[PDB]
Amino acid sequence: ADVAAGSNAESYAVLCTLVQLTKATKPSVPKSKIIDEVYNVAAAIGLAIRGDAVVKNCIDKKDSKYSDSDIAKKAYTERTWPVAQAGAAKLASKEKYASWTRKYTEKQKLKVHVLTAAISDVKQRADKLNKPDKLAELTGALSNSLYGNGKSNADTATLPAGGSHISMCGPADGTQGGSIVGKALKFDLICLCGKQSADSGTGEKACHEFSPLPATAIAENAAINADWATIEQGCKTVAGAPSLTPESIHAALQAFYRHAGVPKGNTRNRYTTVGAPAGSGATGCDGIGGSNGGKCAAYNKAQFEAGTGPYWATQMKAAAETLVELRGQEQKLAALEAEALALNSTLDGMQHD
Amino acid sequence: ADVAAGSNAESYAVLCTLVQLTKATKPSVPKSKIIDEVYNVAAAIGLAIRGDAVVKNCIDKKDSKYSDSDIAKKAYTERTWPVAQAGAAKLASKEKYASWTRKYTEKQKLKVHVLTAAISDVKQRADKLNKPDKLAELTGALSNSLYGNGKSNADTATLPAGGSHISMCGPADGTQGGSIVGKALKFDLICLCGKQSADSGTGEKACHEFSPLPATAIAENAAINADWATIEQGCKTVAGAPSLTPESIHAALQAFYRHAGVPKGNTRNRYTTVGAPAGSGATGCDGIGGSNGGKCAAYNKAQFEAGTGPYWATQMKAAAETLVELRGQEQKLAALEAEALALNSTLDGMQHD
Amino acid sequence: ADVAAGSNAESYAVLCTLVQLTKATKPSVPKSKIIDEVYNVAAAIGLAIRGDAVVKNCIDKKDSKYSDSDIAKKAYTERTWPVAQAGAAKLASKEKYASWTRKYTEKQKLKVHVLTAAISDVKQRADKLNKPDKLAELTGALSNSLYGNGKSNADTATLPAGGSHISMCGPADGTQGGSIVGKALKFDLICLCGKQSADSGTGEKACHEFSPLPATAIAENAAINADWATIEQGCKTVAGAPSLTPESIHAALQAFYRHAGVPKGNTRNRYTTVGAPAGSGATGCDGIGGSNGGKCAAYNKAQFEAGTGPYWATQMKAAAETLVELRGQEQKLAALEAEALALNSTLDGMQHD
Ligand SMILES: *[C@@H]1O[C@H](CO)[C@@H](O[C@@H]2O[C@H](CO)[C@@H](O)[C@H](O)[C@H]2NC(C)=O)[C@H](O)[C@H]1NC(C)=O
Ligand SMILES: *[C@@H]1O[C@H](CO)[C@@H](O[C@@H]2O[C@H](CO)[C@@H](O)[C@H](O)[C@H]2NC(C)=O)[C@H](O)[C@H]1NC(C)=O
Ligand SMILES: *[C@@H]1O[C@H](CO)[C@@H](O[C@@H]2O[C@H](CO)[C@@H](O)[C@H](O)[C@H]2NC(C)=O)[C@H](O)[C@H]1NC(C)=O
Ligand SMILES: [Br-]
Ligand SMILES: [Br-]
Ligand SMILES: [Br-]
Ligand SMILES: [Br-]
Ligand SMILES: [Br-]
Ligand SMILES: [Br-]
Ligand SMILES: [Br-]
Ligand SMILES: [Br-]
Ligand SMILES: [Br-]
Ligand SMILES: [Br-]
Ligand SMILES: [Br-]
Ligand SMILES: [Br-]
Ligand SMILES: [Br-]
Ligand SMILES: [Br-]
Ligand SMILES: [Br-]
Ligand SMILES: [Br-]
Ligand SMILES: [Br-]
Ligand SMILES: [Br-]
Repeated sequence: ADVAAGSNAESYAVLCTLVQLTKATKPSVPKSKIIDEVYNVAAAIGLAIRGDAVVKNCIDKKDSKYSDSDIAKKAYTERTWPVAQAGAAKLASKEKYASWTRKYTEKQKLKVHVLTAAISDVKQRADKLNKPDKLAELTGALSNSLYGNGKSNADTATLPAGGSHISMCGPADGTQGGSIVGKALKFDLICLCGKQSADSGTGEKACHEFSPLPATAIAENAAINADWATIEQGCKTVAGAPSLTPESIHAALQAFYRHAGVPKGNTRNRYTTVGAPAGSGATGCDGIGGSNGGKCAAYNKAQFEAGTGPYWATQMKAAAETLVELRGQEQKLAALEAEALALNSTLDGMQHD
Repeated sequence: ADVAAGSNAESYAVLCTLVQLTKATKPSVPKSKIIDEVYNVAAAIGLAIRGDAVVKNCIDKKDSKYSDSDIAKKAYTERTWPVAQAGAAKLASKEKYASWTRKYTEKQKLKVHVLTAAISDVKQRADKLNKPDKLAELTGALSNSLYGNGKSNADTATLPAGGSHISMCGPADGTQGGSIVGKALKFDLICLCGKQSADSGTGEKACHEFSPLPATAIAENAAINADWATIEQGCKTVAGAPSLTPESIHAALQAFYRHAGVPKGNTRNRYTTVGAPAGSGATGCDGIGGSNGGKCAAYNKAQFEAGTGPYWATQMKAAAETLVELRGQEQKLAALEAEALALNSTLDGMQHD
Repeated sequence: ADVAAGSNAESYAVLCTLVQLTKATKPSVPKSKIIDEVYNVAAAIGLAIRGDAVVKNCIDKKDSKYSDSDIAKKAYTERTWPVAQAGAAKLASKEKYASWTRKYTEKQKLKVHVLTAAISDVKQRADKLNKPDKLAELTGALSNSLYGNGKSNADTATLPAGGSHISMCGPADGTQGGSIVGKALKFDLICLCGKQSADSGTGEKACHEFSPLPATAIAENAAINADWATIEQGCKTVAGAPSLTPESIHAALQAFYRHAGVPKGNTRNRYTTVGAPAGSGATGCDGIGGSNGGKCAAYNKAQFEAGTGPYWATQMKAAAETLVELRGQEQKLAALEAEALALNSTLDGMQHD
């Protein structure tokens, strides 16, 4: 018999909070205008003191790449050529560097270049903070959570060949886990909310009063992307619009853990499972109501207890840690700005001696 | 008929977590004693090297405001006069600046003032971190959450003219939202827990075993502040004392979203609603039990799905972001201290040459 | 009669989230290799300029503790002797300090030592960040949460002398709290899940389908550590593996507050209680089903409302604040690195003059 309409609604809301987290507005990567501006000033000062010949040549060739008549090749390498290019751009714009464009000892020039090289190191370290790019890692963790690692919606359009509804969503063994469950939120929600082959208009509303109803029977090789579209679009109705924050992610995961973790079935023998086992649950998650099966999605008990499953919980935890790191990036940039400005002030004073 | 005692208790606890967050102990604004002390030392050093005449005059006039016989007007402006005032306070206390009070070149004095001006810039930036004041923004977001933006308890003492219990708390249309719901936690809880005009001792306990019972029938122009006092005072009994943290706020919001989001009514057609629709809910949230109305409070489904309602969820999210920013302020001050101390050390060494 | 199997399962999961938080992987203490390396370079530079005699002696005695023929005792004190030791280790390894090992004025040497002393201060402040050690405070808060402050599993092996199941777990007064409840998660879970003296195979499964069943009747002086082992080992099955984060802790506490806070009993008169009061609850938490007692654990209503109980909630909040502080430590170290590197660069340039 069809499972009852609304019988999986609580489970739907719990997983839908996690889905909605993948749709939430993302943060921006912190940036430091101060570090750029200090770097450009130090570049210009460091070039200015090398003499009219290197200055003229560097400006002449500022659009060129480092790759013998050019005197700039003796003062700069491919490594430091971006410095000269930045410095040439300022000195081809300035009267502000007039003090630097006076005369200095070889030693004075040495000490000045210690400071300009140090400022260039700050800029380099500022750039390394987001190598690799943490916004792209965030996006990838969230996409992985929905579809599986490295997968997209289009890659995950069909269920595997050769399994049954039970083997895929929840075996007779109440600790083993469905073969497609705990890999991706999309497949968990297909098991939880999808049409069972004998459903007749009611079981397709186990999770929600969907319109249109899920129409493709969950079975081997089933093409499920239209039903997934309908299922995932309802998540905002039942879980709203939580913010993309580490706070939200860990709150949603602990709710999921307790919701799946309470044992189910009329003998409390269906472990780490969402949805509603019917009767004892002993048949497994067959999608059918009225006997001992049920429309449910079962996780692997041992992975769940160890914190190694579901795989999307690990991706959601990585997303959370990336959000913490992006917050941290802003403070690390502030620290780098403190070093740059201290150096920039010391260098400013040296224009005298 | 009266709705059943306790029939809204779960909804009451969920909203009461958010109420209790507005009563929680607030954080303090981070402060930097180091930056103040470095600023005062640099102020004193910067004044000391300008000569006995400017020093004497600045100390003479340290209590005056910048607004021709005073020689300090040539060495300072209204902008930098606070520097002289800070410096005069130290030099009118010290033998510690004896080294600075020796003789220096015009150039040495120039370079010293580059460093003292840089330290003054650090102090200025330290002060700008809390302009605008983030504790006041926090307080305002929390107050806005309870009463509506810019409103107080006294401003929100009466329900609007011209509406019914249904129009205010939850219309017949199960997606539209009550006209006073989703504006302020106070009015949500008045709809959820308030007396319906025909209640007889039981419906007034829908949310909680209140003593005294809510006594003012929820209807147009109703004066509800005594009932609000009773309702809000019970929140600690059912939601305890969560800490005011961004973690707590986002955890409370995701719980609310799922709690409101599960569809209600015996045909699952009452969307984004808290409390308990009676029967089908089709009558709307009339506060009455036994038929198809119910004592409930309905949010606007489309705003809820978009994350633009309830309006107090947006204020609570702003409160959370302000708490994150106040944490961040402490680290930004540490960075500013690093710049100040580096400069202060460099300046210390210059007392020699 | 035995309480029903599974009748406390929801309460078990809620408390088990907090238990699992104490078993989660801990963070590491942030460290700064940059600050160590800058400190060692400044130590070596600061020693190098003091002359061949102090250099030779310091290296000679680098393994000794500060405690008259040694010339290093005139250049260093017990306070700064670690500096000399660090500096001697470098100068006994280097040709890198060749520039420093040239000739300098007394003034030049003064100014150099201002910078080396400032770098030593950075290192000292870096070390003070984790004095006291925040990882040990974290560990202690989590252990305190489980067992009570300063207690271990072995210290808490037996229930107190002279009380009854009711007096220990939940008195007749539905606001007073059990005498052993709200002190430690371990004793809360013993009250919630332990065997009542007349249980016959079913009541021992109130919380979970334990194997082996809890076997020791909860009564005065009861030796409960074997039953605690079984009870706590099931927590991973029902609450999974939440990460040890401030986000997780505050999310788990707000869930607990609402779960305990909803009033219970058939007249809604059992306040701030977990588990399932039977009938009215008026008998108290006797562990017995079928009448008006029940297998429950009651907190003190007034402490709960004030946020001063349960005592393990305060410890969990301290754990959360320590985790926030350990995150903050990493950013504070970044700031300290900014000061060190700015100073290190300025000192580098002085090798010229
Ligand atoms: C970095 O130091 C430079 C000085 O080299 C600062 O830029 C001077 O600041 C004064 C402000 O009164 C102006 O008169 C000059 O025109 C500025 N430019 C130059 C090239 O000297 C600069 O403000 C410092 N900070 C940053 C972020 O670059
Ligand atoms: C800022 O630098 C000043 C030096 O200008 C430091 O204050 C000297 O420190 C020594 C400590 O041995 C004392 O003998 C002097 O009396 C101090 N005062 C002065 C005016 O020189 C100060 O510690 C540094 N840090 C801060 C926060 O001001
Ligand atoms: C601190 O400053 C020192 C300089 O005193 C830096 O160490 C020199 O850096 C150059 C790199 O081109 C090498 O040729 C030298 O051998 C380095 N060593 C010394 C002793 O001068 C060092 O990199 C700076 N940073 C830290 C963290 O120490
Ligand atoms: Br149905
Ligand atoms: Br986005
Ligand atoms: Br350069
Ligand atoms: Br790279
Ligand atoms: Br089974
Ligand atoms: Br799994
Ligand atoms: Br009733
Ligand atoms: Br306060
Ligand atoms: Br000044
Ligand atoms: Br301002
Ligand atoms: Br309806
Ligand atoms: Br709304
Ligand atoms: Br039973
Ligand atoms: Br560990
Ligand atoms: Br030294
Ligand atoms: Br210490
Ligand atoms: Br009672
Ligand atoms: Br307590």
